[PDB]
Amino acid sequence: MKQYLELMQKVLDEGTQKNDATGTGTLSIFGHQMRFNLQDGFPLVTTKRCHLRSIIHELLWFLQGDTNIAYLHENNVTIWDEWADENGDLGPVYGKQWRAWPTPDGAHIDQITTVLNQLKNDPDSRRIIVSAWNVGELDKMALAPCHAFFQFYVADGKLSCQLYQRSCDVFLGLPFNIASYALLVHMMAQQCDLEVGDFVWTGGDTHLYSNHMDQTHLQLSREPRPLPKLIIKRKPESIFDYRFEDFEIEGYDPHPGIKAPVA
Amino acid sequence: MKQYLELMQKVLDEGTQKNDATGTGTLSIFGHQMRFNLQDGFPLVTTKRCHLRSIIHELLWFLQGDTNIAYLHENNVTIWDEWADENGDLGPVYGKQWRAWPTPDGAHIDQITTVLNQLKNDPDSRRIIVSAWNVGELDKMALAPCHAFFQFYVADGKLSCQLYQRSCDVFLGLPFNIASYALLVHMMAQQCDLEVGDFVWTGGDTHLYSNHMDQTHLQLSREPRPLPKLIIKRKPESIFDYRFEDFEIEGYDPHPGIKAPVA
Ligand SMILES: CN(C)c1cccc2c(S(=O)(=O)N[C@@H](Cc3ccc(OS(=O)(=O)c4cccc5c(N(C)C)cccc45)cc3)C(=O)O)cccc12
Ligand SMILES: CN(C)c1cccc2c(S(=O)(=O)N[C@@H](Cc3ccc(OS(=O)(=O)c4cccc5c(N(C)C)cccc45)cc3)C(=O)O)cccc12
Ligand SMILES: O=c1ccn([C@H]2C[C@H](O)[C@@H](COP(=O)(O)O)O2)c(=O)[nH]1
Ligand SMILES: O=c1ccn([C@H]2C[C@H](O)[C@@H](COP(=O)(O)O)O2)c(=O)[nH]1
Repeated sequence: MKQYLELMQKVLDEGTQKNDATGTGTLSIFGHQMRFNLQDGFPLVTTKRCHLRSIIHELLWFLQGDTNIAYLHENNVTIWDEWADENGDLGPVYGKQWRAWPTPDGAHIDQITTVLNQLKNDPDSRRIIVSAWNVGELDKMALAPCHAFFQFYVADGKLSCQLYQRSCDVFLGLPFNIASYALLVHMMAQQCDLEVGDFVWTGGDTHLYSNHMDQTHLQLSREPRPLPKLIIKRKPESIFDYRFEDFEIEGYDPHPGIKAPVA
Repeated sequence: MKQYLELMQKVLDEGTQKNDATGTGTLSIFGHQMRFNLQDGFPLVTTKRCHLRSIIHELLWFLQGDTNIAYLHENNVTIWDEWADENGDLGPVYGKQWRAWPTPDGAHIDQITTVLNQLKNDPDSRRIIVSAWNVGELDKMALAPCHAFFQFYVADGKLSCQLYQRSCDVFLGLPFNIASYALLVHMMAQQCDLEVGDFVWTGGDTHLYSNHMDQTHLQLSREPRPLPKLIIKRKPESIFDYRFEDFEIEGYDPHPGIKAPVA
């Protein structure tokens, strides 16, 4: 996509070189923002084929609020395999914070439901927020949340959402991160009978790993194509009752997938 | 400032109208970002006279971690007056979260010290973050945190910082908000022996109140002047030992102050 390729070019032209944790080395910039009008089409990178199978299951898994990978293994989604323990546990990562942020008074806070109610009852609120950055539980998580916090906004019947991503692997992670949240906006919008607004992506340490440079150049030499369109097959009784099969993207005609090694 | 006026112009040109609670209307956009290279000068708007007296005291107050306004009263700082209770308490706002975020256990996390240590001993970390958005204690705070989250970054020996502000009164609040965080970056940088980098401001619901239109047109008609320079008279022994008198600003030659009613 236009903004995605501009970001890659910028990291290339203005990034600072580092040698890092493990010594991979990256080119990085700090602070960036992109905007996706969801009505223009689903923001799935066309300059390299990307599949959402794993992303969808993962998102449904986040919404259930469970952090054990049992569900993911049932559907052959290995995204979190590398960090789960022998019991398949991950600690209080995303889903747990999203659905049951522990309130020391004994109970927990369901941020997804709070936000649902705010969007329906008080859509002008300037604090319709979901945070996964639970400082007091970071030490118990298998990984520190990268997509740390998101906020919703409503104007003229359109639902917008801004995500703050503290760290971003532009080549490997970013295409999936955009699709995940674009998907969530659509689901939220549907559950509130609102149209879809903008997905605003904001990043902190935004980088390209050195061993992704050939792949990056290859991708930069390709032309973005029309964006696919997202189709939701039914309106579940709630944001918590969607199923993998409810989603389908049409009109997706990407350039060939590009394989690359993870960091 | 150039960046500041562009945002004000943008909200005026592209912002959506909203007449809601009580009637106080606003023109707002969602999602914005701007960057201030602190080496270019201290980012205090020049198109209207702004004072840092209250901001400096408030920052020092945040850093002490005390949320009782006694210190603010002793210094004739009225910022929180309207919100403190009979005993002058505000609940677990900013200061409390920064210095002692309550852990589920029977513990407290000092985010400021954590960040100091990361910057000194692991500057390339991609999770050098301070968050005031403690979901579990939100209902106990006098006001929901506006400048909710900030992240640091280091490149070529320069300290950068990005703030996520969920809600922003562009005319009245933003000038002080930029100055506060710019100041913290200078203090943090001094304490960690680094030069100053960029202060990146990222906003969520960014608005201009309807009753600030005359002031806005007036300020938009003024040309920005050279940025002033912050002077820190001595290097304290720690980020928690700064004093009001340590700070000075030179070369500040602003346009006349513009008075305006607060919502
Ligand atoms: C976005 N996330 C969280 C995902 C993570 C892992 C696999 C994913 C797959 S997949 O199972 O199909 N695998 C990919 C290759 C891949 C590898 C890592 C990666 O994740 S990342 O870019 O965010 C990424 C890059 C570098 C380091 C990562 C790290 N650290 C701590 C080692 C932890 C978590 C993610 C990391 C993204 C994609 C493939 O098409 O073959 C599909 C969709 C998303 C995936
Ligand atoms: C949070 N910060 C930015 C501040 C808040 C209050 C007073 C401040 C002063 S001062 O003591 O010198 N007073 C100003 C007038 C004023 C009033 C509110 C305001 O705050 S704001 O633009 O962020 C602002 C605008 C609109 C609503 C606010 C709201 N609510 C819940 C009604 C709660 C908190 C802030 C609000 C900013 C300026 C003056 O010179 O007279 C100096 C510096 C910072 C102050
Ligand atoms: O959904 C994700 C999860 C992780 N990251 C990448 C960013 C970093 O390159 C790496 C995480 O490493 P740290 O920032 O935690 O060091 O994974 C993403 O881009 N997207
Ligand atoms: O330091 C601050 C504190 C508040 N606000 C403004 C944003 C809103 O106009 C108002 C807070 O209102 P809510 O977003 O909470 O409704 O004060 C700022 O701009 N800066």
